[PDB]
Amino acid sequence: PITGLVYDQRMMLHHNMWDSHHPELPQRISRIFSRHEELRLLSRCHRIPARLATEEELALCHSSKHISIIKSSEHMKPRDLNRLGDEYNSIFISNESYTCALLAAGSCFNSAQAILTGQVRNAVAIVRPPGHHAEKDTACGFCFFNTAALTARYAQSITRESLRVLIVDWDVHHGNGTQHIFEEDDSVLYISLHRYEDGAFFPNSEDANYDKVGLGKGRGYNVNIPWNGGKMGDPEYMAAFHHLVMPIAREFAPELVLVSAGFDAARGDPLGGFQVTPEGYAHLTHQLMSLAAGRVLIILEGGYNLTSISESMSMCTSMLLGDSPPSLLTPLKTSATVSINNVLRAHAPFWSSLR
Ligand SMILES: O=C(/C=C/C#Cc1cccc(NS(=O)(=O)c2ccccc2)c1)NO
Ligand SMILES: [K+]
Ligand SMILES: [K+]
Ligand SMILES: [Zn+2]
Repeated sequence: PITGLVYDQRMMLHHNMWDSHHPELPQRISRIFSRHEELRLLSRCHRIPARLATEEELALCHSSKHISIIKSSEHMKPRDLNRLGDEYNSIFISNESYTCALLAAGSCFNSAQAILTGQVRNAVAIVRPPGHHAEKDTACGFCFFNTAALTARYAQSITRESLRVLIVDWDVHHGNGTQHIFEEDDSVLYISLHRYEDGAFFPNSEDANYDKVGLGKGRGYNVNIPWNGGKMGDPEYMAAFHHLVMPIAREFAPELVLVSAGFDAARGDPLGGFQVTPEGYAHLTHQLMSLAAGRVLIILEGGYNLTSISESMSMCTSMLLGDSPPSLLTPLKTSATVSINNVLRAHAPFWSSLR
């Protein structure tokens, strides 16, 4: 039918009390929402309500210890908040943090439900804190709970356990948590494009490399597309979709598509250093829309240039609403060609469409 949108101002309450210029800013989501309104995209959408995730829903991917620890931060005074934050890789916590993480997850569940119950065809979730770095047992890189991973499981819980869910993660950073959660799982195809730099780029693990293809029955169902050697843009991203993402995805025949949609590969992003354009993101989205009968949920992850993320995510919602793709390239950077050839060599034994 239509396009769903979920957004809740309360998720702005998560904040960094010791550094109010930390790039994971509250107004990330409010700038995005504002922009959807200015471009008249908001009123074309069906407003999906936000909700808290339950602790039972969190246990779909996370350990009870981790849930309890993060939940306990709710009552901590600043000294202990800071102490708990420092126990993870790149985490700040405020008393509202846990609530905001629950809201982000819950928001996505409701959206996935609207899709799967046929209330909407596709949807956007303007949410924070992000999630794809979060592991089963720990918080990481601004992420408390793995929103995307939880949503895949939630979708499976209201349809069937083996429901084919594709997760495309085009945030500039590798989704270590998402990869790990489904690494042995053939029901969830994880595809991530990320800056790698041989382990120099956050989160600095060889897990992000192209030769990590999955374990056990999940072998082949984890696809890393690692970038090395500086700036990449629309041509590199269109190529990777063309040669890898779409052919593998079609072959997987997903019943639902989740996008971990960080916009930190955007032109202008201070952490990403890439130059994917709003138009670029629109085309990526428009391609994914051809999958799973159009059942596509776009979930905000990273992205720290307020204008860039506002422009890029708006363009994605434009495509979900069915607007025509904007016009678009250039020869690939040589290392991007190597990256793609590497992935192709690594996944050709698992996907006939690559042969
Ligand atoms: O988007 C993401 C996460 C991005 C990140 C990061 C990171 C990790 C370690 C060090 C720094 N240094 S900093 O300048 O970006 C900085 C960061 C935060 C506060 C102050 C300075 C950044 N995942 O999808
Ligand atoms: K990624
Ligand atoms: K997998
Ligand atoms: Zn990121």
